[PDB]
Amino acid sequence: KPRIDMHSHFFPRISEQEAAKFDANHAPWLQVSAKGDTGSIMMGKNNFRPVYQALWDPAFRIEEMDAQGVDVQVTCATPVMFGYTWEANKAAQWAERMNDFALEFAAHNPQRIKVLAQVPLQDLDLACKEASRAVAAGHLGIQIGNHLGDKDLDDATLEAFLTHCANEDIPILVHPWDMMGGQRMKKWMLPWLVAMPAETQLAILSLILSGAFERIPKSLKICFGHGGGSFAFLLGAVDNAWRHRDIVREDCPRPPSEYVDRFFVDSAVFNPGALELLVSVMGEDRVMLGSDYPFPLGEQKIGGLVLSSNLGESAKDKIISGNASKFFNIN
Amino acid sequence: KPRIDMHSHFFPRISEQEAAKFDANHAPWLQVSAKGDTGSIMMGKNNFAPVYQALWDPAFRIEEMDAQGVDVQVTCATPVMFGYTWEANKAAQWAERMNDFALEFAAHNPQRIKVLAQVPLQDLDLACKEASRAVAAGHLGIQIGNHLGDKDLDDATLEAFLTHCANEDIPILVHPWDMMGGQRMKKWMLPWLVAMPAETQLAILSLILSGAFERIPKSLKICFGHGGGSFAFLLGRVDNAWRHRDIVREDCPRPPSEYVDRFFVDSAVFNPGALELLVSVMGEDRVMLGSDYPFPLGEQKIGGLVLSSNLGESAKDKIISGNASKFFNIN
Ligand SMILES: [Mg+2]
Ligand SMILES: [Zn+2]
Ligand SMILES: [Zn+2]
Repeated sequence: KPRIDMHSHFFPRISEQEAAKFDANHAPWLQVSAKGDTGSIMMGKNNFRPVYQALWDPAFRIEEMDAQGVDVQVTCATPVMFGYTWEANKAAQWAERMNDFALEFAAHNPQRIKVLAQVPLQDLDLACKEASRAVAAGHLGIQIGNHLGDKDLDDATLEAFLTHCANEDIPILVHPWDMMGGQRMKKWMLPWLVAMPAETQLAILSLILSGAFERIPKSLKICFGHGGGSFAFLLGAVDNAWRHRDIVREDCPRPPSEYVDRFFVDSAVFNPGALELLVSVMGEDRVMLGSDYPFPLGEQKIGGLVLSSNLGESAKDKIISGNASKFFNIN
Repeated sequence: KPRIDMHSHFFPRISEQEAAKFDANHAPWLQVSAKGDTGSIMMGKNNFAPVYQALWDPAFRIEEMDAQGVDVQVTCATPVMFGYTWEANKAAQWAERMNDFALEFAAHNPQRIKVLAQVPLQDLDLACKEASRAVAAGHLGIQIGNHLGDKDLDDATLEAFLTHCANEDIPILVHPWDMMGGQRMKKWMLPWLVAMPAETQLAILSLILSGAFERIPKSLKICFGHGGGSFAFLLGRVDNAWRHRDIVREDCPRPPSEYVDRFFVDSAVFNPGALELLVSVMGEDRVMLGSDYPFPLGEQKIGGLVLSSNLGESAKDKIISGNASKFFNIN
């Protein structure tokens, strides 16, 4: 009966000089403060984001998992580490380094800390090879971003990557990143509050409305971060549009709502009413507890929303433990 | 029991020659064949959008307004005719003609057909003037886009406009508009399924998080089309960000969910569970029935979702009739 948190991030102890070998301007590295409890992710000499010790220190993180009652945590790259815009070979070298750091991180306690790998998604062949290598080395799966430039998950290269993972039984976490919006939402974390949930919805609907689920084998295990964004709530509008407009029907032979049996979401929706709607749509078997630890906005009391919701008790057990154990093959 | 549909659209019987004298390539106009059961919207010479014989032709619309149960319908400009792109004075002239066209459309039966006006929002002074003129001419309020051609949608200019309307007791309908994802979302009406609900959420949160509601008189009567987009579902996440991040509180002194009393939304969410959540969040007094008639993706059975819901009887009557009666002053 382990409590499993399946959505968390880490960041490796990369030096500025090491990151500079890759890209002096866009390779992230970690600056740690003099007393070592806090620090910053950096890009070149630029500050990118304030972080604290649990992000990079596995001993310290374990102490916090104990205090939250978390038995097993699955953790993966912070998305700034993805490097999807880099030259493909350099990005492949980088993913392999990051993936080794991840394994070093988990080696502190591989029974309680599990890792997912990143891949150089901009090159299909290298991405597939790294997926297979990383999992063979001990990763439980892969986390990828939800798009590559103007390429959404319906794109043939991404669908091909997902098919490779399906065929090799490699679970996938899709994480929103590099949000759309452009110039008009700089303040008040609007990209996180508006663009992020729409990115995730868009990734899900791209697979659905392109007919990708008809082509990708049922063995694919794929989870979308952050509750599937606004997917669950806007699904009604999607089924209606499918029903009453031909161009929505063109590549998708069944009503969109039925494809919920082909994917998973985590539970980070920050409201009991929202979570009850999510589970209504997805089913209790397809929602997994995820917290976004250890980021500032990443659930204070992990599992707290799920326990306080009016969901049935067996649903609560599935979401907290059952579904993730099966999805990531955690014994 | 009355039945008021406050979300619908019309397009005037403009000719090719009239539109050309504004802009022969950018001023939309209506082409009806010979047998007047079909018709089509043109942008110049090219075809913009095929269209139903109810968008124009009020007599037909009344027949369809009797077919369901719609006693009164509020109708307003198709977004195509906004001209927010155009030069200010030419847009001022254009909104004038469109608004007069509107009254002439409602002239068929002013008791059952009410109109809202459009304004030249790219110029504050001209916008206020047309808002005032159009209302004194019989318009029940104003429809604006959440946006402005291809624009950044939060500033003091439009805050200025909202205050004018509140002090003149002119109701406002905010209507989602030209999408954000640029070169993405080319297929399956993804712009309407993803970007539009996100645009509406963005309009709402930009008001809230800018602290605009702290300086706009409480007399403001404002409503957001299509359920407020994904606002209701994602409000948990927005409250979480406000509570845990300094930059989200910079200009907004109360939690964001506190401001639901400063605005209204329509009920167009096409799903029972989504409607219940929307109602839980906004209150029975702040949701109004709207159908998006006569567009293909409008509600098939106008009011069907609300009526077949498990909401209170008082709730059903406010949503279906009471709230709009008060909002638009309709008897
Ligand atoms: Mg392309
Ligand atoms: Zn995350
Ligand atoms: Zn509309």
